[PDB]
Amino acid sequence: GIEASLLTDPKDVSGRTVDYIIAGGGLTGLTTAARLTENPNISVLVIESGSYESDRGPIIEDLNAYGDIFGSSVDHAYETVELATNNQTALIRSGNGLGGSTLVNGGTWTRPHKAQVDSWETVFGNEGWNWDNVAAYSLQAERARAPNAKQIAAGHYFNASCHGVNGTVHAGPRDTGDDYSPIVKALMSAVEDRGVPTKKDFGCGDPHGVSMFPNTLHEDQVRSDAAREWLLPNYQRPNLQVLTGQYVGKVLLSQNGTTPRAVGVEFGTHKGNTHNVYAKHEVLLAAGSAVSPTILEYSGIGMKSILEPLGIDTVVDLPVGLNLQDQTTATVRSRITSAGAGQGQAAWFATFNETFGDYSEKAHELLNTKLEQWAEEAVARGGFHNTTALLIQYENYRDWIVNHNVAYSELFLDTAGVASFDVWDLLPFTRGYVHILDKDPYLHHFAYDPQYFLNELDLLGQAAATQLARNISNSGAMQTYFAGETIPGDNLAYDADLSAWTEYIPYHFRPNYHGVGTCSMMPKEMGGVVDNAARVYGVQGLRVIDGSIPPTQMSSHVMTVFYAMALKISDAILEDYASMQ
Ligand SMILES: *[C@@H]1O[C@H](CO)[C@@H](O[C@@H]2O[C@H](CO)[C@@H](O[C@@H]3O[C@H](CO)[C@@H](O)[C@H](O[C@H]4O[C@H](CO)[C@@H](O)[C@H](O)[C@@H]4O[C@H]4O[C@H](CO)[C@@H](O)[C@H](O)[C@@H]4O)[C@@H]3O)[C@H](O)[C@H]2NC(C)=O)[C@H](O)[C@H]1NC(C)=O
Ligand SMILES: Cc1cc2nc3c(=O)[nH]c(=O)nc-3n(C[C@H](O)[C@H](O)[C@H](O)COP(=O)(O)OP(=O)(O)OC[C@H]3O[C@@H](n4cnc5c(N)ncnc54)[C@H](O)[C@@H]3O)c2cc1C
Ligand SMILES: *[C@@H]1O[C@H](CO)[C@@H](O)[C@H](O)[C@H]1NC(C)=O
Ligand SMILES: *[C@@H]1O[C@H](CO)[C@@H](O)[C@H](O)[C@H]1NC(C)=O
Ligand SMILES: *[C@@H]1O[C@H](CO)[C@@H](O)[C@H](O)[C@H]1NC(C)=O
Repeated sequence: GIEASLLTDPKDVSGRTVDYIIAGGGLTGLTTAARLTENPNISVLVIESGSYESDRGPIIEDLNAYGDIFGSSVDHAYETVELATNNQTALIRSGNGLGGSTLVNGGTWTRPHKAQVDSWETVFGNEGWNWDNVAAYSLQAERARAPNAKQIAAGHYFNASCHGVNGTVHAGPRDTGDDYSPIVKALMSAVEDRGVPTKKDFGCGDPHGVSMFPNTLHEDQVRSDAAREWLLPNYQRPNLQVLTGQYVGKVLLSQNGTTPRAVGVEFGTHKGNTHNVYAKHEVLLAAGSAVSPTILEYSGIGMKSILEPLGIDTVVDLPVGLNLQDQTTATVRSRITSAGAGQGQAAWFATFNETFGDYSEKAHELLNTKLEQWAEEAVARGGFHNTTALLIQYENYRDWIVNHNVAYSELFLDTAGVASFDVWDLLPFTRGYVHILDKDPYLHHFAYDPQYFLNELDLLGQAAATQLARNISNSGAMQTYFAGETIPGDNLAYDADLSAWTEYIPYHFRPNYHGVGTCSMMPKEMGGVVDNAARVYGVQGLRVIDGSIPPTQMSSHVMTVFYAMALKISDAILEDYASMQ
C-alpha cells in the first residue's frame, strides 16, 4: 500500500542526490511531482511536513464534514500578528499532510473571469499566461461528470464545452442522496427579479449571477484531494520518492560562480536535528504562500533590511514576502421552515454595482480618486515597496471593475437545515506581508500580516456585500422560507445601515484562507520575485511554484487555476531539463 512506500526516516534520504527536490507535498507540489516523473529518467524527492491522510475516514473523505479537522495535527493553524483592525490575532487554516490544503477545503470548483487571467500577460508582462493558455491546461487537468436529471432539476447547469472529461481531477455534483433544497431555486428567482443572471456555468470564463457548481469528489462522493488524484495512482514509480514528517528549513546555495546556484535543501524538525539532500537540477518550493517566502528569507534571499538584523547574510536582495493578498469572510445565517429542508450549495458572483446597489455612485467616486493615496498608505505600512508599481495593480483592478464588470464579491450559500451565507469581497486593495523574525527555520517564528480592512474600500465592500446577503435572504421567493435571522441576529439590528455594518464587520470576520502573492510572478522592475517560468530572479536552479506566485486575486475558487498553473510550470521545467544535458 501507499503508506508502506512513504519514507519516514531522515537517514534514508540524507546525503543522496536526486534530479529535483520539491519542498511541500500539497496541491502544486504533488501535481508537479507526478508530471515530472512521467519521464522515467527523472528522479524526484518530495519533502512534506505532514503525512498520508487521504484514507483516514469521513473527517477527510466527506466534504460535508468540512471544518471538523481544524485545530488538529492536519491543520497548520498559522497565527497572524495582532491585527490593527481589531487588536486580535487570527488563525490561518492550512492543510498539513500529503495533498496540503486540498485535504481540508470545501471542494468548490469554479474558474475566474477571462479578463483577470489575460491581464497577467498584458499588464504584468508574463508572456504566455493568458486565459486561452491557462484555460487549456485547466481543461487538461479536469475530469468532470455532467449532472443527472435530479441534479439538473435542483438547479445545476453544465456546459460541456467548458469542462475537460479526460483529465486527472475527478469533479462532479455533490450529492448526499437526500432531496435538494428548494431554497436554491428560490434564491435564483429572487435575483432574477432584480435582473441578475442565473445558471451560467462558472467554469466558462464569466462567473456572474447565481449558480450551483461541481465539487472535487468522486462519484461515490469521496474527496478528490491532490494525494488521491496525483500520488495514489503513481506511487509505485521508482523515480518518485516521498519523505514525510520533516520540514524543509532552507535552500543550500553555492556562491562560487557569477550567479548563486541552488544545490539542495536542509530539512529537519529542530535546530539540533537537521539533514541535507542535494539536487542535480533544481529545487522547487511548494510549501504554500505563508511558507515558501520564509524559506527564501531563511536562505538569504529577501530584503537586506529584514535579514541583516537577524544575522543572515543577504545573497540576493528581492522583495520576498510583500504583496500578500487574502480576503475577508463574514456570515449571515437564517432559520428556515421545514418546507426548505434538503441539501445544496449555490453562490452569487456579484458585480461591483450589484454589491453596492444605490451606493454605487459613491463607491465609484472612491475608486476613481483615491488610488494613489491608497498606494502610498499601503507602502508606508510595509505591504509593498514601490508606490508606482502598486498603483499599476490598482489601475488594473479599476479596469476589471469599470470596463470588464467582473464579479467583486461572492455570496456562498449553504442549506442542509438553514440558509447560511459566507460572504467575501473577492478583490481586496489592502496589501500585507510575511517575514521571518528569527534565523532558525525550525522555530517557526514569523510575522504574517494580511492587513485586513486597512484599506477603506475593502471595509465598505465587505459590509455592503454582507448587508446584501441579509437583504436577499428575505426577498422575493426567499420570504417563503425565511424563519428569522440567527447571525448576526441580536448582535446587529435587522435594519442596520451601511455605516453600522462597517462598525460590526471588523469584530465578526475570519480570513478566507486564500492568500496569494508573497513571491509574485511579475517583472523585477514591478516588484516581482519570479519570472514567467517561476524562476527566482538572480538565482540558478530555484523555482517557486505554489500559491505564492499569482500576482493578483481572482473572481473564483483557486483550485482550477492552481492545478493548471502547476501543469504549465512543469512543462517549462521539462524543456529546461532537455536544455541542460
Ligand atoms: C488597538 O490597541 C491600541 C493600543 O494598544 C489602540 O491605540 C491606542 O488608542 C488609545 C485610545 O483608545 C490612544 O490613547 C489616547 O491617546 C491620546 C494621545 O494621543 C490621548 O489624548 C487620549 O486620552 C484621552 O482619553 C483617555 C481615555 O479615555 C483619557 O483617560 C485621557 O485623559 C484623555 O481624555 C481626554 O480626551 C478624551 C478623548 O480623547 C475625552 O473624552 C476626555 O473628556 C478628555 O478630554 C488617549 O489616551 C493611544 O494613543 C493609541 N495608541 C497606543 C500605542 O496606545 C488602538 O485604538 C486599538 N485598536 C482598536 C481597533 O481597538
Ligand atoms: C479552509 C480552506 C478552504 C478552501 N476552500 C477552497 C475551495 O472550496 N475551493 C478551492 O478551489 N480552493 C479552496 N481553498 C484553497 C486551496 O486549497 C489552496 O489554495 C491550495 O491547496 C493551495 O496549494 P499550494 O500548492 O499552494 O499549497 P498547499 O496545498 O497548502 O500545500 C503546501 C504544502 O506544504 C507543506 N509544508 C508547509 N511547510 C512546509 C515545510 N517547511 N517543508 C515541507 N513541507 C511544508 C504543507 O503541509 C502542505 O502540504 C481553500 C483553502 C483552505 C485552507
Ligand atoms: C457553452 O460555452 C461556449 C463557450 O465555449 C459558448 O460558446 C456556448 O454558447 C455555451 N452554451 C451552449 C448552449 O453551448
Ligand atoms: C455601475 O454604476 C456606475 C455609477 O452609477 C455607472 O456609471 C456604471 O455604468 C454602472 N454599471 C456598470 C455595468 O458599470
Ligand atoms: C517602481 O515601479 C515602476 C513601475 O513598474 C518602475 O518603473 C520603477 O523602476 C520601479 N522603481 C524601482 C526603484 O524599482
